[PDB]
Amino acid sequence: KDYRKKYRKYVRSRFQCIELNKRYTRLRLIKEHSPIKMELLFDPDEPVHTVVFQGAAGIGKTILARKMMLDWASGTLYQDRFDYLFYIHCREVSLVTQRSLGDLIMSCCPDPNPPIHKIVRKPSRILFLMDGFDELQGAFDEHIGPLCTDWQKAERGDILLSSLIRKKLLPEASLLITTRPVALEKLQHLLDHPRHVEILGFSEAKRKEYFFKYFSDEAQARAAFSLIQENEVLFTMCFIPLVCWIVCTGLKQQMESGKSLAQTSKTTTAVYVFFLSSLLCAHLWGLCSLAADGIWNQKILFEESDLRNHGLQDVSAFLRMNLFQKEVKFYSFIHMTFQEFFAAMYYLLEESRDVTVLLENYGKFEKGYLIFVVRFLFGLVNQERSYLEKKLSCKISQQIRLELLKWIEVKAKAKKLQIQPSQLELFYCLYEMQEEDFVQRAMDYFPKIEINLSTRMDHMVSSFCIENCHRV
Ligand SMILES: CC(C)c1cc(Cl)cc(C(C)C)c1NC(=O)NS(=O)(=O)c1cc(C(C)(C)O)co1
Ligand SMILES: Nc1ncnc2c1ncn2[C@@H]1O[C@H](COP(=O)(O)OP(=O)(O)O)[C@@H](O)[C@H]1O
Repeated sequence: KDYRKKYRKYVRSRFQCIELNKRYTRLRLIKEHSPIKMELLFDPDEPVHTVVFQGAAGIGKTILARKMMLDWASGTLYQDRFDYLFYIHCREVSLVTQRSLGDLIMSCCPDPNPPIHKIVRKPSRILFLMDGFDELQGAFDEHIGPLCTDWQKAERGDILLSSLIRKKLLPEASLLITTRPVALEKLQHLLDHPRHVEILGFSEAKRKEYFFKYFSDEAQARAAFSLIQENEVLFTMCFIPLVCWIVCTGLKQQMESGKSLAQTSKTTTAVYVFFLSSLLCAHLWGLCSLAADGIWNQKILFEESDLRNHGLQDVSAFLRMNLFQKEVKFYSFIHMTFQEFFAAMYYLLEESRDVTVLLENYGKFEKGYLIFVVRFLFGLVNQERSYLEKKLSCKISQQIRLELLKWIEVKAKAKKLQIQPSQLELFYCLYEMQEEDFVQRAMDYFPKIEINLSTRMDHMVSSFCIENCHRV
């Protein structure tokens, strides 16, 4: 408790903001994945040592992990349960760099010489918050071994995290892993009696709460939330807190002008393009090269030399303003969905690489699933679909549009080489491309239709596709 006080003081300062935390709006969380309360996550139904939080990209995994850190450090959360909470941001943990569990803990500390032998003294009093398992750069398979049992042994990041997840390293330490549903396949086979919880995002009421927290003027917030209520697609899409942030930020620029507020967006691509147009040109190519470079070479954090290579001298005021975020020399995109957006846009620009190579590594953990790169370029390729359309190549959009139909034809009726794309994921892809002549031709490749509906967003996307396969 001599060091515990010093440590909690650091946690109260580091997790003070989202990157204040007075914008935090309660998230819907469901056990047996039944709404759970955070204090009761580790309380048994024998003791609960591992808790997995599944959650779609932009649902708030990282925000809830930081709110957990801040609340614990304030003395509200797990007051009597944990002496130490270590936040492990997976985006930064090298799977190849040899490190010990000791160095991993020492990196979560303010001072250069922490009492690691004192911290490790009571392992049941430690809770490790592994944030964003899906964000681990490179491959991560079950075959990784031999498993480590020495917290001071330097092993590569994959053996280190595999041993910590399988509860071989500090077996009675508590673990909280947050992941995108896609990556759950890799993780499921390491997990020892996990308690699964599903992050469901905002309710219709807490969607309204977000809008009123964001627009500090009630009169602005009410008029900004009215646009979301009038639009079924935006209302539905807004259970995702990132979508709420994106919509709100765009409606702020539009708010400055005397032009009546209106967002006619019907697809995720159109939402992202509405956001990109609010913050608007010459630096739009360099952003795409940097994003698609990171997608293929597993780079989520971009050093000053990477931006130098991609001609971002420019990123000082323009890109850092709302498209980039400085961290800890080290800059990353506002979100990985935004990285996957520029990665897809890169393919559709008049001067782009081969689209067929991307589809070869779709659903592969190593490449990064590529869910939003594919899903975005289905909507971007859309001939019906901005100021950005002039920059997009009218010609190469048709070349990709034909390759996408050949791919959807293969995935629709083939022995699964990977779990992804699931039939629902293909429906999300098809929802982005709204062209009925494309969507009808694509729906003919489906032998059986699989309803696996979880959210009212899944109902929206799937009902759209099902309607497009009547076949007279
Ligand atoms: C709620 C999901 C479907 C969502 C909807 C929108 Cl409109 C926008 C986004 C991003 C662009 C902000 C996301 N988020 C993810 O799609 N996340 S995910 O992890 O890829 C994923 C894949 C899946 C299924 C489909 C079941 O396979 C679930 O979660
Ligand atoms: N509970 C929340 N309250 C307010 N904003 C939130 C909340 N959860 C997420 N957000 C918004 O979502 C954005 C990114 O969310 P994040 O936690 O990184 O999701 P994930 O890590 O699952 O991809 C934040 O910039 C923020 O504006």
